[PDB]
Amino acid sequence: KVFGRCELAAAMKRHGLDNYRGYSLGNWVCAAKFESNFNTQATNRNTDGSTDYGILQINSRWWCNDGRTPGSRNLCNIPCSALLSSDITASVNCAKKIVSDGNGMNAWVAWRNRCKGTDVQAWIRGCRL
Ligand SMILES: [Cl-]
Ligand SMILES: [Cl-]
Ligand code: NA
Ligand SMILES: [Rh+]
Repeated sequence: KVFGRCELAAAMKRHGLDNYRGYSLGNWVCAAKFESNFNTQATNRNTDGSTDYGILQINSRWWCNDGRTPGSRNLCNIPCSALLSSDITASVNCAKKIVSDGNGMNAWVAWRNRCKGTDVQAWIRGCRL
């Protein structure tokens, strides 16, 4: 599914990301735009053999099992395929574990490089929430 900006903002708010670990909703919408272009089916193969999956490009080296990332963990205890669903539940619940682990949203390189310290409020302008 390719979400609209306000559509994803509303779903992320429903699934409890607004101010989760102190990150306003706009941080999560900005991260999803630059990670996945709001496409739940986005995948990126890394040169290390891991793959990034879904709306928040969650990586198979640590967080999900894809059966093809040798030596990897599965800390969200999910198949990576669950992170590509139209239903953002699995992505959001894993994203909550990632952002809670110590480096906060810096775990998302696109958030660090493109969203962090910017006017992230802009991403929820015009949305019903
Ligand atoms: Cl893909
Ligand atoms: Cl694996
Ligand atoms: Na893995
Ligand atoms: Rh939902």
